[PDB]
Amino acid sequence: SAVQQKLAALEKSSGGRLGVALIDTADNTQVLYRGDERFPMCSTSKVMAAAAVLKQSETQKQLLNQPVEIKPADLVNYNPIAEKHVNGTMTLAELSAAALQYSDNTAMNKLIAQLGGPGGVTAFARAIGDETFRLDRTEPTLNTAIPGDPRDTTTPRAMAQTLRQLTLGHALGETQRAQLVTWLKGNTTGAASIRAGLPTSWTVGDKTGSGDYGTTNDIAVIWPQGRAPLVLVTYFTQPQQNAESRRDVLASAARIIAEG
Repeated sequence: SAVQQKLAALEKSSGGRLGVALIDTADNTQVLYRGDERFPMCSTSKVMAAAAVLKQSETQKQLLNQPVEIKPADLVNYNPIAEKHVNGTMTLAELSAAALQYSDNTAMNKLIAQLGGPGGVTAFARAIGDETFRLDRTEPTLNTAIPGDPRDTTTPRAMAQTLRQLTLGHALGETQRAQLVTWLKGNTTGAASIRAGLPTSWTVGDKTGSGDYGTTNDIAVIWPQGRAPLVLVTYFTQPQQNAESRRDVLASAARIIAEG
């Protein structure tokens, strides 16, 4: 198709490996580019951890208000929100918001702990029909993004279908789904990624991810004005370990998609 030729050209110009999956919820049509190749998820995996905790709260009604200690030993490499509460507590709701909206890595590790380890996050993926997602490590080592390493990867197709189910589908209860959507819409880290390639009137909820090998990711739910919502996943990784992030590639991918 025309969009796939432009995405291929974008990829060639970038020097990296680009993975795109679009789901248009109007006709359930999909646009895929390397849609079945594995990419390192990096912080886009935080959506699955937050959703898993939301799923637990459908039975444990007060779970999101449960205070969790933040100790100095819990801090890892990037803890913008958790740093503000060292030797204090944060609720699981506050930790989920911090993980999603600020990409706080300590918050992610507390969510993983609440689920019983990375295997508990992966379990939730399997329970909602995602046989592709795998979380193997905690923060920050899950971001190593080593070429060919299957750990902590998913495919664009699988992540797009799963993000659809979590936010626009009914994999979560009604209150939980709305909470996830609210969190994603309040993301603070996405302005230069998918959002930058889309018309300013469209409302976006997204989760970015970045890692070694210049890995630059964004997954988004998009509500166009007077049009069925879209789900767009853009994964990008590069051959050099210390390569710089390329959020512009995600913005350009989104712009190419939005042209259709």
